[PDB]
This record gives sequence, structure tokens and C-alpha cells, in this order.
Amino acid sequence: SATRANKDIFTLFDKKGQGAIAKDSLGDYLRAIGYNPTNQLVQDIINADSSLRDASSLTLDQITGLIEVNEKELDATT
Repeated sequence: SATRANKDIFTLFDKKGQGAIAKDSLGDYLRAIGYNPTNQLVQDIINADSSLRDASSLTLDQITGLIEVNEKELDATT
């Protein structure tokens, strides 16, 4: 995948200018970058993280730790 694509989609979904999109756009963001996972995959990687389990809005730097770190499995979706 490409990190540039994540930056364009994250800021586009960030219509407030705070550097953080709500947690209701996670799946809507993976599709715009190339990932087509499901709620079971999305919920399993979120609730499994004590920091993202209840995070209000992931920042641009937070998504990078969820795409690169899960680059093999998300890319395998596909």
C-alpha cells in the first residue's frame, strides 16, 4: 500500500481541521485506501486495543500504526 493515500483520505474525512476523524469513519477510511475488511475485523483490532477501544477520534498518526502494523492481514483481505 502507500502512506500518501492514507494521508489524503484521513484529512478528507477530517472536515474539522483538528487532525482527528471520529471513530465512525474507520471502515469508511479503509475502503478509500484499499482495505475492504468487515466489522468483525474492524471491531477485533479496535476493542483489542486499550487505547483505540474507546478513542473518540483517531489522529492521522494513529491510523499509520493500524495500517502498516496490519499491512499483511488487511492487504490479504483482497
